[PDB]
Amino acid sequence: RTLIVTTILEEPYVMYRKSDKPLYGNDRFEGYCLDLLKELSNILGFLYDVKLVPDGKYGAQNDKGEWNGMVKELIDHRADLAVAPLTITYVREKVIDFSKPFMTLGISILYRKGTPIDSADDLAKQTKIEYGAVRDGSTMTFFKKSKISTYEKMWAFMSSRQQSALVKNSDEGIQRVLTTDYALLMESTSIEYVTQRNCNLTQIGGLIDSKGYGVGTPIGSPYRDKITIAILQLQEEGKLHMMKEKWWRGN
Amino acid sequence: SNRTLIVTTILEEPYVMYRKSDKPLYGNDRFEGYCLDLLKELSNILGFLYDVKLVPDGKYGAQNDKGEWNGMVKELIDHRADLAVAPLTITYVREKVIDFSKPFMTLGISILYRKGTPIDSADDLAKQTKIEYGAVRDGSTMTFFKKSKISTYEKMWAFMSSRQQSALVKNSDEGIQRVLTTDYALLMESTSIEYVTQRNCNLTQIGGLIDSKGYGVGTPIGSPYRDKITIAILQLQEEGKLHMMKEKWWRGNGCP
Ligand SMILES: O=C(O)[C@@H]1C[C@H]2C[C@@H](CN3CC(F)(F)C[C@H]3C(=O)O)CC[C@H]2CN1
Ligand SMILES: O=C(O)[C@@H]1C[C@H]2C[C@@H](CN3CC(F)(F)C[C@H]3C(=O)O)CC[C@H]2CN1
Ligand SMILES: [N+]
Repeated sequence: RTLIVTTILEEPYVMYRKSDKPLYGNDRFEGYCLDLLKELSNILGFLYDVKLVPDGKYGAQNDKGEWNGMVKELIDHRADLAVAPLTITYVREKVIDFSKPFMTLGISILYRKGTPIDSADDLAKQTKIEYGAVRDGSTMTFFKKSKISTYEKMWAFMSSRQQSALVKNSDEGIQRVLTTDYALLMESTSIEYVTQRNCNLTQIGGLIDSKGYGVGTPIGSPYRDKITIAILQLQEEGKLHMMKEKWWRGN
Repeated sequence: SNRTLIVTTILEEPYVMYRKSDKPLYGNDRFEGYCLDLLKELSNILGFLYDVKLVPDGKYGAQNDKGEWNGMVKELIDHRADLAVAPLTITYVREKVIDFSKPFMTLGISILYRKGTPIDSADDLAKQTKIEYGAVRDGSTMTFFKKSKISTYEKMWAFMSSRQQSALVKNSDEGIQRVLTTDYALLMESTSIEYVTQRNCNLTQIGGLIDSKGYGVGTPIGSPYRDKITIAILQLQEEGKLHMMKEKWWRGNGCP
C-alpha cells in the first residue's frame, strides 16, 4: 500500500526542507518525525505519503464534542498513522490508539543561568522575577487546572493583572526570557531545543509532570502493535537517542 | 460453572505483600498491595472472578542461555495464567512472546542520593570519582547500564564495573543503607526511589528519568483480555483511581 501519514509543522519534528527550487511529495519535509517515520517504514516495511493536517491542529474537541486536527484525520480514516509530537492523553486515547511513547518529557522552567532560583517553589514564593506560559497552550492549561497548592499560586500570579505574564507564542516567550527578568514554563522538549541554542539559558529544577508523545493510529489498526514493538526496538538499540541528538544538539 | 481467571503475580513491596495476620490466611486474602487493588478495580470494570497465584519460581521472566523463558512470562506462554498483574516491565524481548496492556505506570531509572549537595544529574556523577555510584547487581538498572551504547552511561558503567564491581550492591536494602552511611549514589528504578524517599527524609531523587518504560498487565499472545484491560486502565485514569492507589501504597510518615 501507501500509508497516509498525517503530521504537522513543528520545529524540529517536522519542517519544510530548505530549497532554491520547488520540492514535491515527501521531499518537502525533514525533521525528527521524518527520520522516525523512515525507521518505522524500514522495520515494518511500508510505503508512505506525508500529508500536513489541513487545519494545522493537533486535535481537540469543540463545544459540540467534535474532534479536529490530526486526531480527526485518524477518526475519519483519512490518515493511517499520525507521526508527530502528539501528546498521549486519556481523552484522545478514547478515540484513537497510541503507540508506546517515542519521547517522554514534562513541564519545566526556562530561565537564565547563574541565579539562586532552583525550583517552581522558588518562583512561586516571590514576585520580582515574572513567570508565565504561552497563552492557551498545553502548559498554561496544566496550571489553570492544577489543584496543587504551589501551582495554584503560580496560576494566580500568571492569570493576574489581565494575564500580562502570559505570552502569545513560544518565540515571544523565549525572547522575553532573554530580554527581561522572566521565566517561561513550557514542555521540557522545547526547553532543551532552546537551551542547546542559547548558552546563557537553562532548565530550572526538574519536571513538574510527566507526559509522552506517541504515534497515533485509528482504533483497529493492523499497525498498532507493530509500531509499539518497533519503537521498543529503536529505544533498545540507542537509535531514538541518536535521532534526538541529531535534531536537538545545537551551537 | 464459572470462569475464574488465574492471575500470576510476584511479592514485591508495595505492589504485592503478605497481609499482616495473627492466624493463617488462605486464598486471595493472603495478599494486599497496589496490584491487588488494581486487580480488584479491573475485575469490576471487565466483570471477572479471579484466583491469585504467586509465580512459583519468584521470577518476572527472562530467557536463559538456551532461550527458554521462566517466571510470570513463562506462566503466560504456557497458558497457566490468564493475566499477570504485577509491575511487569514492557520490553522488546517480552513483546515477542506475550502481550501487554497499555501501561498502568510510567517510570524510568533515576538517582537516589542525599539531599543538600550540588549533584544534579547523571552527568554530574559521571564526570567525577569522589562520590561513588552503582546499582543492584544483576537488576534491571544494572542491565541497562551494561548494555548501553550512550556515551555518558558507558562511562558510568565503566566506573560501576571497575575494581571488581565494588560499586555495585547486592540488593535494594544494602543499596539504600550504603547511600545513608557513605558518600554513595544509587541508580535505581524511579518507582523504587519514590518509595524510599517517602520513608527516608534525608534522601532525594536526583535528576530526571533515564530509560523511560512502563509497567503493563501481561496476557498470553492473542488474548482478548489485553485490549479490554487497556480500556479499563483508561477508565481508572479518568476516575483518578490510579493516582489514588499510588498515594495509598507509596505514602510514608511524612517529612517535615
Ligand atoms: O499534542 C499536543 O497537543 C501537543 C502540542 C505541542 C505542544 C508544544 C509545546 N507548547 C507549544 C506552545 F507554544 F504553546 C507552548 C508549549 C507548551 O505549552 O509547553 C510541544 C510540541 C507539541 C506536543 N504535543
Ligand atoms: O519486569 C521486570 O523485570 C521488573 C522487575 C522489578 C524491578 C524492581 C526494581 N529493582 C529492584 C531493586 F530495588 F532491587 C533494584 C531495582 C532496579 O532495577 O532499578 C522494580 C519492580 C519490578 C519492575 N519490573
Ligand atoms: N506482543
